[PDB]
Amino acid sequence: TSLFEPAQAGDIALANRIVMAPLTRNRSPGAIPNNLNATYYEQRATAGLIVTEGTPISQQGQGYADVPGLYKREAIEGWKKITDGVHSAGGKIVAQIWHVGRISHTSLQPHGGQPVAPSAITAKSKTYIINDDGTGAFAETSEPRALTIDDIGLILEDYRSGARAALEAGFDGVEIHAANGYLIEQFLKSSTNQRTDDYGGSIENRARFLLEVVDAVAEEIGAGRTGIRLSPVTPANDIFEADPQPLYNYVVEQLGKRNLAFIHVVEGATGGPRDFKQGDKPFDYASFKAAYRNAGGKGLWIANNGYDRQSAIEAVESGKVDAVAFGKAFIANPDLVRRLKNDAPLNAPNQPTFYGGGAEGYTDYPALA
Ligand SMILES: Cc1cc2nc3c(=O)[nH]c(=O)nc-3n(C[C@H](O)[C@H](O)[C@H](O)COP(=O)(O)O)c2cc1C
Ligand SMILES: C=C(C(=O)O)c1ccccc1
Repeated sequence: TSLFEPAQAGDIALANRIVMAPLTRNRSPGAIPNNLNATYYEQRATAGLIVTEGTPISQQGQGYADVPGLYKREAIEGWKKITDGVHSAGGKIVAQIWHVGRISHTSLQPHGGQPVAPSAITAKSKTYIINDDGTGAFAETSEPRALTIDDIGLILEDYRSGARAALEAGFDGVEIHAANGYLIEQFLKSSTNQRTDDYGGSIENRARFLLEVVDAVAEEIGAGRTGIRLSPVTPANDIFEADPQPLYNYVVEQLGKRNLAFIHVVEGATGGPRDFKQGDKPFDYASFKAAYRNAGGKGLWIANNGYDRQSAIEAVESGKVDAVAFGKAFIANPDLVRRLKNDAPLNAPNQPTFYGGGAEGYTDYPALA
């Protein structure tokens, strides 16, 4: 199998195995995608699959300013322009449907409320907010409140409506954001979950919310249009788990039963070392993948974090992964697919323009002649 040949992720046909990883860029004021956002995604539509920037299912699920959501009619319309443009260029795109949990600020929440989380443990994290006068500012994340059972039910309904909104906006499917210390991970990992009900304690209880989200989304749009992103060891957003292997092997054993389109795995610390660990034992990614396959899992296995041309080619041809998602390289190389096919040089990403601002460092990276 070649990185450059087509693949199938559930119901979604991919023209190649080069995936655009989800990338928050904070360029959608009012939580509504705009015409500049459409240019940005259309420039990258030769990707076998685009995963959008995280897109919240609700205002409660927002944690950063100027992030596009799926909870306004105007936002659905803005996304429809994007998916139509990507499709006209021959591409495929899934929405990364998001709930940040405790990684938020009161100024972003409905009613000025506390962010919600499995347990009321404040993150040592920072976010991007807008003041009353319209000025932007960095802020420490706010003190969260612990979710009630009824609150959890309401969030599940928000995942249902968000998945439905994604289909209405023309997406080929969704990627459930269950990575990088956000709400689902807060339930999964030990440092954030001190609950004493059916959603805390045991591995089965800590995985319960994740699997309820998956089953809610899959029932709404079809398991063949549902994928999920996982990040077993990442330290993102102040989260810690000492024993990820039994936890995550259990999670994917259960996901292997659900006929999902794809599993997207961050290998290591997100944006940092691939060999990162938090606990005493290194994580075994082969054992993790085998737990999924041995349970019947047939989703496309998409790997991320620190790949380059040679390692991506080797990982697919060896059968370790089915596809490779690139993040920073897609920021800087709209025609990454052609550059990799031809072994052409890549543009370097400009970190200062990753977040916020306008076209500079967003739509003005050049393609090849
Ligand atoms: C600017 C930026 C924004 C990101 N936004 C998201 C996001 O919205 N969702 C997500 O799951 N990961 C997000 N990530 C992580 C990337 O998807 C990816 O895992 C990371 O960049 C490592 O891959 P790479 O080595 O190919 O860059 C972001 C990373 C960067 C650099
Ligand atoms: C959605 C993100 C993630 O998953 O880490 C994110 C958010 C803000 C900046 C970078 C990344």
